[PDB]
Amino acid sequence: TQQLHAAMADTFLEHMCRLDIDSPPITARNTGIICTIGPASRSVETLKEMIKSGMNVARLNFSHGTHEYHAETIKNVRTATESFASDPILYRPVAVALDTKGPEIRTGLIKGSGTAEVELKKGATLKITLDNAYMEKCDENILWLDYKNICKVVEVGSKIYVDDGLISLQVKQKGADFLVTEVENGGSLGSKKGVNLPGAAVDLPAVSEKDIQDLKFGVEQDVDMVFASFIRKASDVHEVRKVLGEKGKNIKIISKIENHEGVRRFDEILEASDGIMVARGDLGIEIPAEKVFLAQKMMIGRCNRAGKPVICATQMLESMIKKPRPTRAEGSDVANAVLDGADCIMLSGETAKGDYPLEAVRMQHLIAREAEAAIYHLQLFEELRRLAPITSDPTEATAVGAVEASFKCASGAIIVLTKSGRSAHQVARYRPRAPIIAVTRNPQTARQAHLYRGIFPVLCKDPVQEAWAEDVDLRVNFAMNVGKARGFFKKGDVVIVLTGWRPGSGFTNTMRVVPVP
Amino acid sequence: TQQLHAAMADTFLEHMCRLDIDSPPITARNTGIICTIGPASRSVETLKEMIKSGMNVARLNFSHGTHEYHAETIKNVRTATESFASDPILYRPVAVALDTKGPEIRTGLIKGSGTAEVELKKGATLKITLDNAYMEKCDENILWLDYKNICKVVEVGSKIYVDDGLISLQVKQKGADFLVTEVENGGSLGSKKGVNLPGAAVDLPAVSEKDIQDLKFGVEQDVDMVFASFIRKASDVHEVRKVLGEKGKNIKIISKIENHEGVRRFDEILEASDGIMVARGDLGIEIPAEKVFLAQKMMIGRCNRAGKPVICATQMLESMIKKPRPTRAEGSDVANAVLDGADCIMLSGETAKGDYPLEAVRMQHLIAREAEAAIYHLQLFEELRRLAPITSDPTEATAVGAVEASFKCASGAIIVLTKSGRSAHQVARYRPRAPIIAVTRNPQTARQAHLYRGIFPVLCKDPVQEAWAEDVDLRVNFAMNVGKARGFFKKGDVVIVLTGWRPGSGFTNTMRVVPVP
Amino acid sequence: QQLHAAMADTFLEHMCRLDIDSPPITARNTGIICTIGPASRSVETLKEMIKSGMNVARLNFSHGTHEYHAETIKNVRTATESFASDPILYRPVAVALDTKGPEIRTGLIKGSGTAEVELKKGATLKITLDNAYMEKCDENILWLDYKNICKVVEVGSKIYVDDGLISLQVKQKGADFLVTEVENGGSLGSKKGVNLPGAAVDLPAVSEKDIQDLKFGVEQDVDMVFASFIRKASDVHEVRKVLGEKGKNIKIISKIENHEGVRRFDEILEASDGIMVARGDLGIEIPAEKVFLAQKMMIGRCNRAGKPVICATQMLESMIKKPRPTRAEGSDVANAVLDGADCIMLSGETAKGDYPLEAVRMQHLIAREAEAAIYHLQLFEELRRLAPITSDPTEATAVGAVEASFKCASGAIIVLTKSGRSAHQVARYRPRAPIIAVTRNPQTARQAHLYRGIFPVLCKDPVQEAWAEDVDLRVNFAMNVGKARGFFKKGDVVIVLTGWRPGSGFTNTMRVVPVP
Ligand SMILES: O=P(O)(O)OC[C@H]1O[C@](O)(COP(=O)(O)O)[C@@H](O)[C@@H]1O
Ligand SMILES: [K+]
Ligand SMILES: [K+]
Ligand SMILES: [K+]
Ligand SMILES: [Mg+2]
Ligand SMILES: [Mg+2]
Ligand SMILES: [Mg+2]
Repeated sequence: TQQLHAAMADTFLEHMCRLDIDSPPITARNTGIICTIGPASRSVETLKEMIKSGMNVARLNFSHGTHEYHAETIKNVRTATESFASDPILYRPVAVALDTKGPEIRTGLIKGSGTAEVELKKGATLKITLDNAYMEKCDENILWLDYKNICKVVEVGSKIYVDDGLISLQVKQKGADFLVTEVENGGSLGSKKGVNLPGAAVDLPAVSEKDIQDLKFGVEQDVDMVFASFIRKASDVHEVRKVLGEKGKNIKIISKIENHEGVRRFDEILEASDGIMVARGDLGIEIPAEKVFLAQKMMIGRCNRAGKPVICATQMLESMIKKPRPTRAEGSDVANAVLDGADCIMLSGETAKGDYPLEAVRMQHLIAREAEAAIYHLQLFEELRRLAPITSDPTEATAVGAVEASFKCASGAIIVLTKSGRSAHQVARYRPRAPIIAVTRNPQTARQAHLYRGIFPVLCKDPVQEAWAEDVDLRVNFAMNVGKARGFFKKGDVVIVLTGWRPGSGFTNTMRVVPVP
Repeated sequence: TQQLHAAMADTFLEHMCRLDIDSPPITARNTGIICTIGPASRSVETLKEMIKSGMNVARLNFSHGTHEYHAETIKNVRTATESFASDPILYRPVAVALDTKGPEIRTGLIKGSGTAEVELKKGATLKITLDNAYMEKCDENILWLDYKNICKVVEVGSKIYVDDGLISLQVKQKGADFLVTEVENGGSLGSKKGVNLPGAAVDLPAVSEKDIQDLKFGVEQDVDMVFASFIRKASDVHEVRKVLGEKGKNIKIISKIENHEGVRRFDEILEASDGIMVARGDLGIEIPAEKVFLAQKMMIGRCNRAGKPVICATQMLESMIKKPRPTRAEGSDVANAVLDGADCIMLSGETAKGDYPLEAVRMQHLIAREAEAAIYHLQLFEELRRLAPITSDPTEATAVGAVEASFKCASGAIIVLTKSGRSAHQVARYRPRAPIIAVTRNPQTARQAHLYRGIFPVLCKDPVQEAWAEDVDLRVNFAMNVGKARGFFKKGDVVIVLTGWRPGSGFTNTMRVVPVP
Repeated sequence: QQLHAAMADTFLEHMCRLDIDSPPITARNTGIICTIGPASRSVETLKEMIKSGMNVARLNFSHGTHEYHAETIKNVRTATESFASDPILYRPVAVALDTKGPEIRTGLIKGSGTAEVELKKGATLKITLDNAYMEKCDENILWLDYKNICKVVEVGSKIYVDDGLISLQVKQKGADFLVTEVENGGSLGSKKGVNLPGAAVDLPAVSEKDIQDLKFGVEQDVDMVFASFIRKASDVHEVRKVLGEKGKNIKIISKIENHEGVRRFDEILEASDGIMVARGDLGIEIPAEKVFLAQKMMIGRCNRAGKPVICATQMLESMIKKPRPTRAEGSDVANAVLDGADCIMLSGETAKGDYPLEAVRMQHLIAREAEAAIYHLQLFEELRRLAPITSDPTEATAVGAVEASFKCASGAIIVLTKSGRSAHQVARYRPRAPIIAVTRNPQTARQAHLYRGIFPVLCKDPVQEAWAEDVDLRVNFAMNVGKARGFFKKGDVVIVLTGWRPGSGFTNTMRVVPVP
């Protein structure tokens, strides 16, 4: 079970050789799953099913849709989520996340001559305009764009990419408010398609006027986190902080790395941010596709060092938009992202618009769980302690002790009482085998807990009933019942418990090794 | 260059964190590239371009096509390959590989049409027959199959999969020579589509009468290797050995692992075989898709221990059958396969029938080269020596010494004179950074060299000098010119040279550290 | 404490980073065992020896009467309890009984016990068992304890006397005599120990005398037993039985002094509570060049098993006559600590030498330096990695604490323990920080000295009814000890191990706590 044979080896290579397909994993799955919501998944009925299939976070893409639209999506997410609230043992919190539009460039709409896509051929000419007369009249000869200053920041010989890095154009003649291009590799062109300009100093702000309105709207709507698009530098993260302000100060900022500058200035940005997203969609166009995996693994590694959450994002199961089963490359991708050490994995189109949203969620669930069993915990934990800077913070030291104690007795779980979430985050960064049941009365820290690997948030709805000693015992026992119910352990099993010496954040300092009643 | 900063770190995690997208790789690419040939790549003109793009091995799929068809494909491969033979410094050998049909189950034809198709809907009924009356009369109601004993080895409630696991059927009623099934997830059904029956003891032989004819044909046609389908056990590998016989005794057998039994009995099989293919297509249907990555990494690891070649096979760039650029998951897949430690990577539909065969080959080239730079050579080599069993074979000991010496002086290459190929294979298993230029007069060992990572085969066409001392020097200098031409090193650089004390296989025992003239 | 040295990624880089100008911490973890005799028997010097660092007092029952030893114990306890008025500064001191064992000794030379005879290379020497000569030994005739010597010794066999310094070759076997040629000679004294390597000596591991002494040890309330010449687990079991239920808490340390003992070491370690690497006899019984191998093997296996190991004999011989040790001797002590010994021992150096206090102080000083020089990351890492997964909560709590101690660089690990086991379990994982073991049981306080890094601390206060405040009282007592002995200051961070209720076996609670 869980490949305990594999994780005993003295070398990576021997660990690899000892991997076993007939060794099933544990029922707990630690890597969080972020699902983009859209047409295919917006209904309360399928949201309920998606929660059941494994969805932990719901992503709202503000590159599309109105504030009215998104408001209703949130409504439904919360309806479906709270539909399970009657049984607080089985209730899974579900976070809400706002992805910004950012400084993205998009095309206009095509004619609507018979079929509203247009074939672009290799060698053909294509004139790009900014003339608003053509913004809903695009075709094989004329194409309109969002970006006003495109002519100022693009040379002759520059490359332009129109959709998901599939269409490529070379600029032959710069104009005042137009361009003439040759189609390099073509294909069919749809409407409102994202445009990339690698190796060009685009002057669009990381936080537009629209982006501000949306962020302010996010604060209003009580979102849990923000996925900030096209973060180039720490200054950009600071703008987002300010816009959220004091009302939205507890909202986590996850900076999306989508471009070359972002990768270059990554450390700067990680420090300013609460977390990171490896946004491969734009990244794989903005830099050479072959270099993405390097950027991915670098960022995941540095995030794991820093103890901040990292998300692996785009095209993890593209195939499944149209098919009920993913490719072999796609199964590989998910598994490796978990092994790289990602806290969360994401689905966008696969769940926003595809034909098989539930299968895709379930598949991510299944692979992540397998991949987690395949992790070489001795080498990882060992390397993480060894890189952990000696400090006299008692929470920090208690966390490491617990994780260490968890391996030693092969605990069924690490139970952690936490108000702000931080006590559980601190256990998570040292990456235990066992699941971290984070008990809390704060429903926001419960939802935000999903960002960190291995935390199963658990919302105590019981009142602060008795004296703080029995209030702890109540909360511990609640977690104890959760674990028994969800199948993490049985009566008689051994379990690690983290508590404080008194109420309030910052006072966690007590580890107990306790049998399950 | 080559991420020499990354490979200096003391931990895997610090190595990861030190990965750099702005550190370009070396011009040498070590992982071999195997391309399946078909309609899109059969022409001599595109074969020439594919050789130039990076193709090292040409795969012939004997699950389709006649002996006459394949004979002509081989003809063209050899035409295109020998088209570069005029300049033996720049001539790249190109191997020919025969993939067997194996014990595969296929459907019949729909309406006498090769490509007409029928919609199968979720919930609908579908009757499966073995009655040969329907073998070219398949439709939404009746479907014919190859497999005679299907009814004997399948239960009610069993699952049946058609077309790369995309169609799924549940058996509701077993008959004598028929079955009644409910379509679980549907789609459109074409002709001669492969069928899988996971969790079923299928009794078809690993080597059919057709398979024998094809193998005998392979010997006739002078193929370099055999990819044996659906190898369940060592006994099966032995059957293939015997059929090749004494005439085909130098033909390498690569066992394809495509099923559960094959994985269970993998050690058995690796020992009997010259190499292994991780055939994910059938494997990912025959076992749960989530478990493939485990099977992949296990097999690659054990192959690297044993020093035998391993190939990562199917759907590595599926997207690129229809698109000029791959998904993010697909770039990830290739890179990780190289990092896992695969000797070769493969393309199937991507080059046999897709719209972008050349782009796909080039992409594999590019990623493999990047991934190779990202390898943590100190930990890998260190783990491989440490696992290398003390033995008094001088070739073995000389190989390790050379690799070790290569790292120590950061050699531009390891030059190896080899007749059978084995001396170069022995250097390859210890995985040097530097490329292995294998000089040989035997054009078969030159072609077969592509199976092992980091070997650049080089065919000496010059005649044998009588003074075996100058015959060595001639051959060494030839390699020296190759390396200078292909940009592996310059005059003044340092280089490792492996020679024997006399002519014949088995006498390599001499390592020299030599400056490039 | 060489925190620079213990950060390196290789042993070799760790070595290269060693620094003589980096001073150690005031805590010294390796226990010090001192043999008592003429030079150290007085209450006045015992007090000074306690102050110099003595943790255990060894009583050698190969010499002296029960009356003699009874008085030694009396004095040890007098001197020890002389500091009892201040329980913060009171250091427990254990009493240990080393058995005579199956040892062979010569007789006396003339009507004067302490006269000597020159034995010369090449000369003949007749060995008798005839009791007529037992006080009439000389250069021509020599008497022995061992009755069956003639039955278990060949012609050409080698016989050794006086710590292997005299060697004899047997030329002619007799019925109750032997004729030998002196190989390398020297002067021969009285009642000198004899060794017969490569000979199946049939003396029992537990003689009639040994039984009387063990029973006497139980009577006198000794803390541990150093059992001589243990050849096998069966021998350890005999000693267990003789101690019986009255002496069941007395720890048995098996002394490995011979070839069979090393051969059957695992067997013996399992049966025993601890081990002594008794190099004196061992280095004669096996080739002297192989001792270091036996030493390091045994220390390693003991550290794996989590049982105490003692490095014993001739660690500072030089200092019997001189105020300063040799360079080889300083090296020996340091390496024994680095090998991983829980305790180091002095026999002659303190039993009869001219400089007992200097010798104790020197062992103190070197041990402390050597402890600072330990590569804790590699050691702890290797010990966890070899620690067998188990659902015992004490075990898991111990490892967690040690791990937590490194993480916050704690000033100490405080452990409340009744039987001692909770503290022993922290010790086996070898923290940098000192383990302050609080206990009301004065025997477990004394026996705590066997394990490295445990500073035993005897709570004399009575039991509070509210077990919660009784814990807090005991924790605060340790807190004051540490402040007094200079292990930490107010504001420092400290690990605390407690139970959920009274009794042995219920330790399961680790708290990271600031010093008040
Ligand atoms: O170390 P030991 O002998 O197993 O005893 C540990 C015991 O000490 C305590 O922490 C304190 O209680 P006591 O006063 O009974 O020693 C217990 O809770 C625990 O069971
Ligand atoms: K967006
Ligand atoms: K085939
Ligand atoms: K003795
Ligand atoms: Mg984007
Ligand atoms: Mg197949
Ligand atoms: Mg002795």
